Amino acid sequence: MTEYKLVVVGACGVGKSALTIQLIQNHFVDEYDPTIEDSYRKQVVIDGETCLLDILDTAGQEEYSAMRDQYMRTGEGFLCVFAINNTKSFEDIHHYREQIKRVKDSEDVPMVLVGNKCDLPSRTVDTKQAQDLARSYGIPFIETSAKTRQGVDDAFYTLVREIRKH
Ligand SMILES: Nc1nc2c(ncn2[C@@H]2O[C@H](COP(=O)(O)OP(=O)(O)O)[C@@H](O)[C@H]2O)c(=O)[nH]1
Ligand SMILES: *CCC(=O)Nc1ncc2c(n1)CCN(Cc1ccccc1)C2
Ligand SMILES: *CCC(=O)Nc1ncc2c(n1)CCN(Cc1ccccc1)C2
Ligand SMILES: [Mg+2]
Repeated sequence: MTEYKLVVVGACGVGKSALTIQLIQNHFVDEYDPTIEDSYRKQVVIDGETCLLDILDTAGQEEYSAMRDQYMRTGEGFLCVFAINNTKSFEDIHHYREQIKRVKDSEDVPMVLVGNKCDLPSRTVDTKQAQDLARSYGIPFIETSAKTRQGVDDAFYTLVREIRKH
């Protein structure tokens, strides 16, 4: 069956691990070692087609450039994650997008902009600002909460749809 290699990227603390564990195991984790970079496989049905999701949960810049270039080359689609209560994490998105584009040597890479922690009242990044950034990239924007599950399946399935559309 078709396998989609998905990579979750974004600043430390945005909720990459929490989103991944919520997608895979259907539980919210209050803590997951921020330094651990692991991959997980799940069989799912997306738009009536049974497929394998192979998801790499990235740890960040504190590892060999050869490791980061390897997963950016192998990865078919990227979840670019920021937290809605962290403007610095939103400002960082363009850095992740740029690095993926360089490695893949392509102006058209399947990606989804994800604004996580949408359950938190203290928003510092508006939906409008995020939608404008995603529109300029020609990619979807989805707000998620790894805590409540809101938008979690939608964000990963939208990225699979972008790969199928590619
Ligand atoms: N309220 C809330 N907390 C979250 C959410 N996602 C992650 N967290 C918390 O934010 C912290 C960092 O999340 P983590 O998955 O480790 O981020 P990572 O460094 O991107 O992997 C942890 O304490 C998580 O429980 C979310 O959607 N809502
Ligand atoms: C907040 C995110 C964070 O601190 N991430 C993080 N910190 C330290 C490390 C890593 N991520 C990734 C793994 N390295 C160890 C390593 C492994 C192989 C090659 C070089 C470095 C530490
Ligand atoms: C994860 C994001 C999330 O929980 N969003 C969200 N939760 C509850 C509400 C809304 N979004 C929007 C609509 N209402 C609140 C509201 C906002 C503006 C005007 C009227 C009502 C519930
Ligand atoms: Mg993590």
